[PDB]
Amino acid sequence: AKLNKDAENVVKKAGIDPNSLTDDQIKALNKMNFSKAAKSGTQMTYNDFQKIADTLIKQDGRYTVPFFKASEIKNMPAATTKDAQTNTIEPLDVWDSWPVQDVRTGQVANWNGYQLVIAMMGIPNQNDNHIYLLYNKYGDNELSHWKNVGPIFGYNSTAVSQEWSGSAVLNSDNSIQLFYTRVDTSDNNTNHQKIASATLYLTDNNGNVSLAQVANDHIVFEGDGYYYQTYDQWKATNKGADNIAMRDAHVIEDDNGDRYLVFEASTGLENYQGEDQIYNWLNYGGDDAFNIKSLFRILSNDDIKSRATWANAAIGILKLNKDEKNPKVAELYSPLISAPMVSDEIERPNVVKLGNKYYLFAATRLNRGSNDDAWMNANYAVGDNVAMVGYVADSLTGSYKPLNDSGVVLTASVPANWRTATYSYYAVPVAGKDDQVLVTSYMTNRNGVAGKGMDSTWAPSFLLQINPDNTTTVLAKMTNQGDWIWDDSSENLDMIGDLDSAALPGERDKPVDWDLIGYG
Ligand SMILES: OC[C@H]1O[C@](O)(CO)[C@@H](O)[C@@H]1O
Ligand SMILES: [Ca+2]
Ligand SMILES: [Ca+2]
Repeated sequence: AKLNKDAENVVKKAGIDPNSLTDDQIKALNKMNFSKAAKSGTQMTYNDFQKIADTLIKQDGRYTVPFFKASEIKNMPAATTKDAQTNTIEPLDVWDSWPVQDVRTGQVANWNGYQLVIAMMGIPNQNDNHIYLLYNKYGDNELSHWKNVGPIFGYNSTAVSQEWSGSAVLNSDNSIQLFYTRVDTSDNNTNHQKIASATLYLTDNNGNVSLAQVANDHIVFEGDGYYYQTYDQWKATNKGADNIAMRDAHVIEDDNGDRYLVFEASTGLENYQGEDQIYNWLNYGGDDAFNIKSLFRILSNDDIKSRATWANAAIGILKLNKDEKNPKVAELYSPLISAPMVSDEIERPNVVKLGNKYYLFAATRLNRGSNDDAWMNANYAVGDNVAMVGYVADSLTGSYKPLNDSGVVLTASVPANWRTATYSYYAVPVAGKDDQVLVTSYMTNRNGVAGKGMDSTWAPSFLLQINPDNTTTVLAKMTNQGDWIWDDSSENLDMIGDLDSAALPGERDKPVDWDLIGYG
């Protein structure tokens, strides 16, 4: 019935009369740990997440993904191809994709006059998660000119061993070092994820690129238990509320010759998920009134309490050894970003060097966050809850600080079941500029949610201005679908839509897809 002095201090700083509190509220407040020491890097706080959501709800043009003219959007021809699992030619969903990049600068690599992209594809509504190599003439702006070489790990594949996202760069001899996620589903169909690497040797014969050989395929890392959550840790306590993530490895080398992977994971025992996290003041990150209001809200609702108990998404970093073609872990670090209490999924981490700063971007679905009100309000306002977040550091393993106050960079602008819905935003540098990136993404959500034969395809790309004061601004500068290389000739202002033209006829009267957007 009686507050400790720390708790009475914050209550009073908050303008709350201590007498107004219940016995349960006092008990909650007396458990609060007020230590301000950071454990797993810079945190996305409960306050940050709330602000990201508020920004999405405001639909402010500085951050909204631009409207795309829905009438211009088409399936990717190269996504009609021989399927890795059925061995039959099918119209596939294509989603997460990444270009072969220069390991230092991030620029889309020119390989013998070609640009190369690696992409997740599969038959809508099947478990069919494999990666395919794609190519086009360097600088070419036509979606339909892209060509599918085929599944990197071959035909006769199955759902028992899958490939999820990662990254790709050129080695010294112009072979390709692929980083990807090896997913083994033999332990009761669980998505046992592992960061893996292999070397791709290609050949160039009369306008066609072929995959000659996949060499050195091996597991690089799958978690240590202290910095990053292991499969065994997740399996031990999972009753269905805990996410598992060890994926989306992004390779980057700095000017000291050190090569690193920046990847998606969860924290380990360094700062682990648990109900205790609801009682760490550091996680809240607002003023006293906000923090107290937030604590009571979390404890008032079983689903928010549960999400908070299980949330501990991390963007990890490790240093590799020197061996380009057979990378192994040389050193592990604490997470660059973590979201204990706040979110259990932050995806596709990406580092772009611009000038002498390192910009760390990532995609996230706010409905993987603990604050149900915030993301259910996002859904109600826009029909979706996706975002790109961003941070910036002066060195690769340095302290990352959020952009635009809260870390918000892009916010959803259309309902998740529309043709022009986007996700898996991936920023790529622009030749000759240190203050813009080109944002790529996949368009149309998977598995036919936008209707008959509306496959996931490549979005038109758009420019994002990076300002020197750790802010960003979306530009009204757009390409054709599937353009990875911005230049003067790449602009197609005809692809720009507005509120009205972002929908195909009928889409406005279409029912909500609730499994897609979530509901607390
Ligand atoms: O399909 C799995 C892939 O999709 C993502 O969740 C984003 O769409 C990535 O984190 C992962 O590599
Ligand atoms: Ca978790
Ligand atoms: Ca282009």
